Amino acid sequence: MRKYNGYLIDLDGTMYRGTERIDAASGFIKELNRLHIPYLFVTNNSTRTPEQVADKLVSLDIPATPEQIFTSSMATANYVYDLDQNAMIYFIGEEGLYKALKEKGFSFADENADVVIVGLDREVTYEKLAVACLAVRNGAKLISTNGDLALPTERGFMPGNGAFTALISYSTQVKATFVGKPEPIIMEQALKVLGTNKNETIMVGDNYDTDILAGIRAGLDTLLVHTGVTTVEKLKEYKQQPTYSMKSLDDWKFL
Repeated sequence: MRKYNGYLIDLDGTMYRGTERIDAASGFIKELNRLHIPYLFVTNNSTRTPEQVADKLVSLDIPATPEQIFTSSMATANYVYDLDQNAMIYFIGEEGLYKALKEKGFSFADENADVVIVGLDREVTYEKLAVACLAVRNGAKLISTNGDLALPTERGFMPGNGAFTALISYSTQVKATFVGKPEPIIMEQALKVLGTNKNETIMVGDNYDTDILAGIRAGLDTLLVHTGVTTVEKLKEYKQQPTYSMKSLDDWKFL
């Protein structure tokens, strides 16, 4: 009789920034667990494995298993697989995306690949990018895991996944299909894994532009936390608003 019987919890934005927010997330997730409400965590992150992420969450007293961690690289693999499980894949990426593809049993190829998947690779090279371009010009579909142009690090803002996709897209004059937030594809793929119905599922996050917009676009109800007077006002000016806006996870009632 709950309106919401499945929860997609965002891992990104500033959801877990500082001790108060961590404790709020711990209390919230533990309550979901107590009520036996299924949930999945969703992230664009491509530098950590499901196992690493779950291990970190548990260390923060936020209950999670590796199977509850769902990334944009997993969504990408899964989406492609359902469309053609016999496609030969060329990818640019790291262990996370490689693992997601491995799990789907793909065959891999270079210049005659059927699908080119672009993810972040912090050891990318001219030749790796060139093979992507040649495969696209040989008719490969062009898919990008995420769209981020820059990535904040210790050193500053480094080149992001989306910047590499722009290079390939410009060179080849082919537009990419993007999977990760703020696109809806990641959220449809997450719904598949979570198993609940779209109209009985809610996405919870605290960033609108990148994160909650994905849920909105995917046709899910959304809870945006960590809002204030000014941000609520601002979103009322946009085409789409979150379903609910609150100060804290502590304020959510399990409707």
